Amino acid sequence: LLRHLKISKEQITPVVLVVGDPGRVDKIKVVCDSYVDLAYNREYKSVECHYKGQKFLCVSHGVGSAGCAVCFEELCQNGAKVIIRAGSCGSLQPDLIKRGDICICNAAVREDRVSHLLIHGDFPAVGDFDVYDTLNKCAQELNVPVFNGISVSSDMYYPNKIIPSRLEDYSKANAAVVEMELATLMVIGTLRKVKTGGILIVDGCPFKWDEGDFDNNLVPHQLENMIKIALGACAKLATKYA
Amino acid sequence: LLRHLKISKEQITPVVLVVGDPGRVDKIKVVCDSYVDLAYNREYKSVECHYKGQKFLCVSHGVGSAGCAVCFEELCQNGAKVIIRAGSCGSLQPDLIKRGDICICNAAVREDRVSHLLIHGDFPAVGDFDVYDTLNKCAQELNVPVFNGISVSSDMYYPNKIIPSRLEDYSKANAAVVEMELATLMVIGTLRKVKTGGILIVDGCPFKWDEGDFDNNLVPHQLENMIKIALGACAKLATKYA
Amino acid sequence: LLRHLKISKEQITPVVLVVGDPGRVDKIKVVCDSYVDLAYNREYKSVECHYKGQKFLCVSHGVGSAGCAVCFEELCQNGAKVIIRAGSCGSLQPDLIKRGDICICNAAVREDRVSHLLIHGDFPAVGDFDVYDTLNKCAQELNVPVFNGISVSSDMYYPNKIIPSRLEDYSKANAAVVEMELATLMVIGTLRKVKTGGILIVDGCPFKWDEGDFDNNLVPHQLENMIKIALGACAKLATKYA
Amino acid sequence: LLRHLKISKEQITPVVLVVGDPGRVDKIKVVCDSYVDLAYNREYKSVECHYKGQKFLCVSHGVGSAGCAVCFEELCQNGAKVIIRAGSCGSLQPDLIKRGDICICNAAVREDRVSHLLIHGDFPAVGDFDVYDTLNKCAQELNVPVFNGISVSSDMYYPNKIIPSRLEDYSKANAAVVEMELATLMVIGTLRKVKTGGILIVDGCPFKWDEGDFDNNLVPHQLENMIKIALGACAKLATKYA
Amino acid sequence: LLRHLKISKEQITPVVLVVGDPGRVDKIKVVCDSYVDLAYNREYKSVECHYKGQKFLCVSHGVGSAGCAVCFEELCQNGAKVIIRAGSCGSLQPDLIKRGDICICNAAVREDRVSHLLIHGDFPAVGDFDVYDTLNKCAQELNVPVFNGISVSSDMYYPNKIIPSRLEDYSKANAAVVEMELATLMVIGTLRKVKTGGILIVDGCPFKWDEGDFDNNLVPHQLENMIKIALGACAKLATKYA
Amino acid sequence: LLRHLKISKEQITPVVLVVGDPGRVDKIKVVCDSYVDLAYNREYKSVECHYKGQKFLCVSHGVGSAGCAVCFEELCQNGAKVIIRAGSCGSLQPDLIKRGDICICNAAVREDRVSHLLIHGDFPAVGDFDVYDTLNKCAQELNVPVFNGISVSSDMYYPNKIIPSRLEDYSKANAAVVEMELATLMVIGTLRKVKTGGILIVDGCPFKWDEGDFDNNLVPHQLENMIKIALGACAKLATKYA
Ligand SMILES: C=C[C@H]1CN2CC[C@H]1C[C@H]2[C@H](O)c1ccnc2ccc(OC)cc12
Ligand SMILES: C=C[C@H]1CN2CC[C@H]1C[C@H]2[C@H](O)c1ccnc2ccc(OC)cc12
Ligand SMILES: C=C[C@H]1CN2CC[C@H]1C[C@H]2[C@H](O)c1ccnc2ccc(OC)cc12
Ligand SMILES: C=C[C@H]1CN2CC[C@H]1C[C@H]2[C@H](O)c1ccnc2ccc(OC)cc12
Ligand SMILES: C=C[C@H]1CN2CC[C@H]1C[C@H]2[C@H](O)c1ccnc2ccc(OC)cc12
Ligand SMILES: C=C[C@H]1CN2CC[C@H]1C[C@H]2[C@H](O)c1ccnc2ccc(OC)cc12
Repeated sequence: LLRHLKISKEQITPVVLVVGDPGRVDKIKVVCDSYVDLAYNREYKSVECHYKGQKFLCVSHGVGSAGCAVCFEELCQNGAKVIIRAGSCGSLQPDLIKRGDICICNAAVREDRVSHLLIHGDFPAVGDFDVYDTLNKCAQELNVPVFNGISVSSDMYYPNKIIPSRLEDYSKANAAVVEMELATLMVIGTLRKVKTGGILIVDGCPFKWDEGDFDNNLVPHQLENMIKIALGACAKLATKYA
Repeated sequence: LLRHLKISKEQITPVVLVVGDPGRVDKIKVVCDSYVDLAYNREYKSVECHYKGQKFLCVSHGVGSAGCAVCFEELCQNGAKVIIRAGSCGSLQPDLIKRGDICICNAAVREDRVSHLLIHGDFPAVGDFDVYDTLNKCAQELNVPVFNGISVSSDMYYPNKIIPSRLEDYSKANAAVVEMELATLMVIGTLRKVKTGGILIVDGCPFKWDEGDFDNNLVPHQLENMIKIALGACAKLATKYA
Repeated sequence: LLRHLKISKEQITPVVLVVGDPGRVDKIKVVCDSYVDLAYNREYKSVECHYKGQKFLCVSHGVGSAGCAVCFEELCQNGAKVIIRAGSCGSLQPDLIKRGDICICNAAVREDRVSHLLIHGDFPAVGDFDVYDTLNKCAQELNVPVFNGISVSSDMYYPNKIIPSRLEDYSKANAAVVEMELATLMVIGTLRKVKTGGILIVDGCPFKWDEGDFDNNLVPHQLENMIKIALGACAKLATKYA
Repeated sequence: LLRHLKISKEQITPVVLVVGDPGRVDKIKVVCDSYVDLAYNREYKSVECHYKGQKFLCVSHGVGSAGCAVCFEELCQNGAKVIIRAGSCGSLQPDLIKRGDICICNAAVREDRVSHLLIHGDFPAVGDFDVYDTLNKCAQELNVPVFNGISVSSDMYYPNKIIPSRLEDYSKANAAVVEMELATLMVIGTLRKVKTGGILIVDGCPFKWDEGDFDNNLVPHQLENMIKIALGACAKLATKYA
Repeated sequence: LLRHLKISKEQITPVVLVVGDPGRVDKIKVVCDSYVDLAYNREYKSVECHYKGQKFLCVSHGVGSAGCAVCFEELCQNGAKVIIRAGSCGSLQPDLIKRGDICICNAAVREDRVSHLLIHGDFPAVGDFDVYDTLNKCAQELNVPVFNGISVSSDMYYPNKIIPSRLEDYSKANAAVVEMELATLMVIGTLRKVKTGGILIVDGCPFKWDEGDFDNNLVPHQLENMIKIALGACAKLATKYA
Repeated sequence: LLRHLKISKEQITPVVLVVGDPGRVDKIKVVCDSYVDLAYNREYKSVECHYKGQKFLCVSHGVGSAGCAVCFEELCQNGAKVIIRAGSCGSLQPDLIKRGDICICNAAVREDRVSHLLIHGDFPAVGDFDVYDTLNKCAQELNVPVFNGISVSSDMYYPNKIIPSRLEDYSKANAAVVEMELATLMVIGTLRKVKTGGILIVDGCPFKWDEGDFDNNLVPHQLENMIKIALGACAKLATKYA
């Protein structure tokens, strides 16, 4: 079995959907055509999903870059060819990107440490074009409007008052949203020859937390739509390996 | 309630025992005199422990620095005065520190990113003396031999072959062991005026993974002893606030 | 007029093709349907191209990031909406990417300085999806095989023997090719809300310069094909603004 | 003889008290039971102290990290097992830590360069627990109140107005005091398997130098008390090797 | 021939005058006693100048550090012993250094990337004394007042509003002027055992661009004087090798 | 009085000769025409020298950058206009620069920390031309051969085996010699509008310490010659202010 995911090597499928919360895996599996529970160790919950005639895993990665890298590395080392992250994020453009909007991301800010322990900082955190295109084409089929943009993947959720957060700089640089894992996924994927992407639902705006605008309200219909897009994309991408 | 731990603010006790695996919380609570299950959200499982006449929380932090910082910040922001981490680690001194040995750590290598987003790199990751002394005195009472030393807290579990891992440098520098969260705990604690410490059980040696010497075997009697020391210390420290 | 390009502000078109060598501008204009010479100052030669019913500039940027940034900034500040770089590059994968092969790049290594004087290093150098897709679809129409991949954009052409070149690290990281300007273009474009891309012809392999495998032979038919793809893409993208 | 200290190798004792000013060595020796003058070269004055039945050296290190490292390295290379620094420092918490207060430090900010030329910045500057405990227990025996905390060891005494001093950041981070050598001592000690500590007398507050609150007044009774604590600790620690 | 300069190796003279603009080479050659056009490739224009009985090349380097390094390396690799840059620059001391003033520079700020890819940042960008002395003595002979000082060689011409430009810091540090290539020249020269210098004409002040005080007016008589000084110096230095 | 030098402000002369060892001040004063002892505090010994009709101070700075900066700042803040350092150094070119050779330095490697706490790393550590010229012209008058070159000013005297020393890199970069203070002097001088220089006697070669080639033998006649050159230069420079 995989060292920490505890799934057997034979159970790794070419396409894998990753999400942060183990609870979310259980909410996703029930919208599929069927599923098989595989393993649950620590924050890493794994389920084989069957959807639109195809088979792909759904696996939880936990909160944050160092914990997710364990997950991503084990998947890449054991046969995953495509990894899509579906997650939540905060808006960095509060005039234009609002609660419940959906972002399909192509690139990310490497505000982690593990990516830098693997490759020099100059190297880009970028997703695969094809995966990105597939996500966007599924959103278009379902008539679900989306945003595209760069995510800031930051290891600091709660800022302090000594070293300024770089969020406002990145907003000024036209980064769309903020989350905690996509850059890490993208860099590990490039290093390991695994295609990656990301789709995110907006939940709040960090620049408006002092007015209670937190990440505490996933708009249920929007969340459903994102999950449909994510599952759709997985199934289409899975067709090529099947 | 706490934003992500989902425990009420009134339920935060002055002493908190933190561990990585939510499963471990359930294995610890049953050795206490009694417990009350509080919350379980994502990888964060919280239980109020009653032991030796005192009351303290036990909370899981997940794998890795960015995820644990969410936990630690919420505890520090909402009344925790003392936080002890009990965890596993890898030996960096394989001639002297073997499987199942126990290390009580006073300081850590800041091979994360969140600590650096809070305070300049020059700042030390150090535990509180008193907590460290309390842990050591509990180990002495129970006649459990221990090691003391510095932990390397690294965000990279799986190294690649491009950028060398710094583990061998840190071994040469006399770091004892390697894990993934203690530096983060220590720096947040200093910033927030919360006393911190760490006790760790050795599980393998990264320098001998090519010969199967992994972190996959917690020596059961040694693990029990460490948990007894950790609970003992918590109860003693809790007496001062009670 | 533009401060250093010396073209009038009214002459900036929404799509601009950029190339390094002022000589190349003169070789490109003659394959268009017609052209108007605009300005030539320093290494910056500007010509208005007419191709497939559309109008776009072709402008030389010179060798290297700091010099090209002057060009790119003036174009972005004065109305350019899309900038495609067509250039030469060296292979970083000599088993697979050979002389005369064509690469359509989506992202780049920021081994410059100007990008870092504009935005933190963690920020990705990424092209626009749409531009990348347009280039690839033009190559497919013309039946011209291409490679896709990340470019290392390095400010050092001639390495010395004291500080190792990072080319081999980036090859190991799966970077495809090496050139000198694309990262700079990409970052300025993101900062300025200008869509960017890159198409490159392989000319040699730096890892085989000790055996004379230099950047001194642009395969003439391959160069023609790349230029056709680049012009094709420009014309298609120009249609949206016209 | 030692290369720069000029003391013979046979004269190095297991415990060594270090101080900045060669003049201070002469003021310390006369409070001991007896002494033997050993060497005086450059700013490095060495005297063998006899106190409470034990024998330990007292050696001056000069002002600043690079000069003190020469001293510390020679002592560590030639048999020193324990090194305590006794020095002066500035308050970083002027509401709570006043002129003449005494701080027993456990850790330090590495705002030097030599420590970084020996080991990566992430590594902590931490003292030995036992030494720290011994100092604190001697202060308690003598009924001398003390502070405990982190020292900022900075190579810049006189700030200029271009690059902000980091003192206010470190004050906000709960650093207690500022001096110039302790981090250097601590890191060399960890690297060389030598136990280290630090005791410091407060002399001024850098944040109030514009109002004349300089380091120009060592409160004589407080200085005596600190020196008594330092000598006491040395003698107790020396007992273990004797 | 030289790889990118396209001049033959036999045509490299011991002294070389370098300038940014290929147009400037043509304006310089006509003030010499005679000249021979050698090559023009990309932005690199080369002419053999005959002046005061001596022979030296004049070669254009283009805008910016990465492009100029190609030029400088090829000259240093193929026999150049002395390289003087004559260029334009911006004032960083607008009270004292005005439009058209002439600066003979001895050292430079390394705000590039190629110098850092060749040697650690701590290493100084410094010119040769002798070259500097020769320039100053030629200015004195011709009765042309000059300034001496440090140049900031920055790869960013157009600053943005996210990361502050360091120009004001360097002004406060007593840097005289700003340009884009001298540091690069100086470091390559030291690495290659080639003597270097720099003479610059002031054209504007970046701190007053918001009031139109741009680099768009080379005072014609002052420019003539600088070029006379530069040619004078070249001829004197050339005498030693002839 | 000066805060730490303890000399009165009225006693600061426009030219100051600085040396590391307080003992050396006493050996220099006796070769002057006469002297007046001024102050001796810590490692800082100050004497007013009278030589060739002029008056200048000689002041000891101690070992290392952070300690010397206190000295240099106080001199620059209180009227010093010219500061020459005379010191010892190690050869980085053992084939060409031998024991007892004399180097007159124009620039330095900033391998300290205080310079970086005052100004960005890109800024050069360079001496004043005039001072350098004066030193060289005094050596020529006295028929004393000298070397000129860049000094590596490093805060680490005793390297360890974890992080490689940069000495060999700097040797390859054509640095001549190694010492511990000149860069610091040069940067403080530029910041404070004080002219600086450096003259150094070679004592050993760090690359040959494993064969006993230490800094433990100042060739007495060569040392005399250097001191004569240094005093000569001071007197000439002092004439301009007198
Ligand atoms: C327990 C942690 C959770 C908190 N937020 C939702 C999912 C988990 C990670 C995080 C997310 O990255 C995110 C969403 C929305 N707004 C955010 C704002 C800031 C941010 O900083 C890293 C992360 C945000
Ligand atoms: C799913 C992750 C787990 C893997 N190891 C056990 C607990 C979790 C974190 C990690 C631990 O830090 C650790 C223990 C033992 N040897 C290790 C060796 C290397 C190491 O690198 C960060 C971490 C080690
Ligand atoms: C005068 C400079 C030219 C030299 N090469 C061709 C175009 C200009 C820039 C460079 C190009 O980036 C490139 C092409 C092919 N192989 C290369 C290998 C190394 C490289 O390093 C920056 C650049 C390469
Ligand atoms: C000649 C130098 C002396 C000056 N101060 C007293 C002892 C020597 C070092 C320094 C000390 O670290 C110190 C004490 C008190 N207040 C300080 C404030 C600032 C500081 O910055 C490094 C050092 C301070
Ligand atoms: C096309 C580029 C040109 C623009 N300026 C004149 C010559 C070329 C380079 C630059 C010069 O370095 C310079 C001169 C005057 N003022 C300047 C102000 C700022 C500056 O920033 C690098 C460069 C300046
Ligand atoms: C107590 C310290 C002394 C030791 N050496 C002589 C004077 C003082 C400083 C040092 C000098 O910088 C120096 C001279 C000769 N060879 C050296 C080799 C290495 C070096 O590293 C900083 C310094 C050297």
